[PDB]
Order: sequence, then C-alpha cells, then structure tokens
Amino acid sequence: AQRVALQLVAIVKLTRTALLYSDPDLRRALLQDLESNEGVRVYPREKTDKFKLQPDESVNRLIEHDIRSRLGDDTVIAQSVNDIPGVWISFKIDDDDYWVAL
Amino acid sequence: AQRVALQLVAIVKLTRTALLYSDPDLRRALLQDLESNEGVRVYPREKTDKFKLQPDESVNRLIEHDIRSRLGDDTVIAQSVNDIPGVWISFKIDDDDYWVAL
Repeated sequence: AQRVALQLVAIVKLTRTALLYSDPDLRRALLQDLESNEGVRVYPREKTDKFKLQPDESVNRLIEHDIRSRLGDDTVIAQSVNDIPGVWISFKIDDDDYWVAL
Repeated sequence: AQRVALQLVAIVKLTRTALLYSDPDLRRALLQDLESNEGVRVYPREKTDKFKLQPDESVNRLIEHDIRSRLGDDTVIAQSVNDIPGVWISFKIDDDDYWVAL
C-alpha cells in the first residue's frame, strides 16, 4: 500500500511544485501541458465542490492513510468530484485550494 | 517492467515540466525544492559527463526499453554519472541537456 501511496504523493508534490514555481503568465499553458502530456488535471477547488470517497475495498483505506501521512491529514482523496469520476487528491498553495485528478 | 518504467517516466516528465514553465528568477530555488522535498536532483548535463550503465540484471533492460519508448531513444539511463551512484535519466529542453538523479 505504501508503494502506491508514495507514487501518488510524488505525482501530487511534483505537480504542486510546478504550479508553485511557474512563470505567472505561463500558468494556464502549464495546466494544459500537465493534462495533455502528463495526464494530470489540476483544478481550483471550491469549498462547495462535492466529492465521493473511494470505496472501503482492498487496501484503499491504508493507501489513503499513507497519503495523508505525507501530504497532510486534511487531504481529501475521492473517487469523484462534482460527479466526475477519477482519482482525486486535494492540495493547497498557501490559502488557495486545488484538486489533482488522475 | 512497464509499471516501474511508467513511474520513472512520470517523475522525469513532471520534473522537466516544472523546469520548462518556471519563473526564470525562481529557477535555482525550484531546483532546491525538487531535491529537498521531492528527492529529485536535476543537473545540467555536459557532453563530457561520464556514465555507467545499470547492470543487465533482472528486468533492467526491459525497464530501459520502456522508458526510451516514452522519453526518446537517445535517453541515457545510468547507475552512476561522474562517479556518483544513483538512478540517472537524461532529458532535454530544446538544445539544453539535463540529468535527473533519483
């Protein structure tokens, strides 16, 4: 479970890092690159964005525990956000909230 | 072998992407972040940088084949560069050459 969690954590931290250090006028272009070339979709997260948990199947809960241990206990991990299926993990830059969908 | 190759490819592409879209005056700071927080060391690659191949053990060659299929056939994958052990993968941004060491 640690093995899957660590890959997901790496993807999220690298994506966050890319956003964090981005040239402000290349920011939207970066998002296009991440989605098209890396299959990583980043969205701003709104407080009102609804989400559904991953099922308690196999080792899902342990993966989730491991991810929060690295990214923070407030991290949301979901199988859908606003009705859109995926692997969804929240992250923050300062007071701004985001999703990564894989 | 595909599973390992795909994780390595993802790490390299995300790192390259972060460099590619970086605010030019935050570039060196980004490199510090990648190394310290993500354990990803990026260096400029010089044509004269020596390197040693990974051994032909287990599934090493197949992983390497899979990586080049995604990153390019000129990609160097090495177990050391200039005498420094690691997992080393070359990448390019335009006419500039780089290493990632994990």
